[PDB]
Amino acid sequence: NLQTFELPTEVTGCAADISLGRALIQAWQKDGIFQIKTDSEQDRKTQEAMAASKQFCKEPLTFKSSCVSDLTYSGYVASGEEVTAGKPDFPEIFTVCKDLSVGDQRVKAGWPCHGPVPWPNNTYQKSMKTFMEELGLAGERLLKLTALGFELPINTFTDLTRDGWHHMRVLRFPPQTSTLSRGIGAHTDYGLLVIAAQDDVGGLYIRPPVEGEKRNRNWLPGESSAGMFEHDEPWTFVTPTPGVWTVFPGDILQFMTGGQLLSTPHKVKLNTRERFACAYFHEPNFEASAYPLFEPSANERIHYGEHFTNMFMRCYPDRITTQRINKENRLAHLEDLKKYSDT
Ligand SMILES: O=C(O)CCC(=O)C(=O)O
Ligand SMILES: [Mn+2]
Ligand SMILES: [Mn+2]
Repeated sequence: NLQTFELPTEVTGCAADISLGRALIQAWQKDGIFQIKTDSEQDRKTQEAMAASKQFCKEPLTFKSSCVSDLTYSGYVASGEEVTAGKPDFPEIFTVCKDLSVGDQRVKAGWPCHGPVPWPNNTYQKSMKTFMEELGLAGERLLKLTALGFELPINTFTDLTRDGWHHMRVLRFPPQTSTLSRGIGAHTDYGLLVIAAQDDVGGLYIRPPVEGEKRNRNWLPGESSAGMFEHDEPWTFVTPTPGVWTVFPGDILQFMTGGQLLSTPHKVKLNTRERFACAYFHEPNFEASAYPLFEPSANERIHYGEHFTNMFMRCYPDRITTQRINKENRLAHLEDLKKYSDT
């Protein structure tokens, strides 16, 4: 039912790249999502990542809970700690942020959220790193095609995503265990571009754009999208399909395009067996600021590092990472890093 596209290995800006970019935009504007074909290596790396996740989630909770850091938000989040629209969600999550050693200048300087991933083991680490490298190559192709489809300079988005704050939620949803099956409530993702992968079980639903339907700007405090539309059609079931990933826009793409793209609402229904999935977020650099592309006189911005840091401090207010940000006033580094820049 969803449209499927094959991305070229390199995007150069030829007229055929532009036509493809236009078709991607159209598919987002019609369906809110599309599929991209994966080759055998991309597929193999996806399956290996799922298998490492399955093996890790079988480890005792005492061990899983130890995969945490007071420097980065990377690591384990137990089920029931995350909340959407006020109702706790069901998946357990391992978040992979940029994996920076304590010798990296940003970690040495104590920038908020910067630090080494607390990996469960080296085998899990290698599976996730090599999967995320392929996801990143796809994200860059997608962002060049999107710029081209809007008749923007080819590097409009990728200039912001150099050394971008790419990160991935590695998710396991439990089987249904009662009448309740809302695994994650309706929400939109806070980032730029989302690439999603899943096993064969099934449970992700997305909402296409709806003519005449008002959508909130979820990056603004007084316009949360959480919970909206949850019990009203249309919700498109994202059918597990071999040999594809799916792609949809996040809040920052809605912001930059002034709503010409909408951040795709999505939710997860628990299945009668456990379900593994990965949600990859291809993001601006921690120091980059998103801006409105088509309203040049608009002064509003989204400073990405501030956006991410505030989000994660609110989501995990008791995590050791948040406590150390507060104890050491790490937010002050964000203020400092903008001091002498051209706004
Ligand atoms: O891909 C999925 O299963 C949903 C994950 C999701 O919506 C999220 O992590 O924000
Ligand atoms: Mn999401
Ligand atoms: Mn969150």
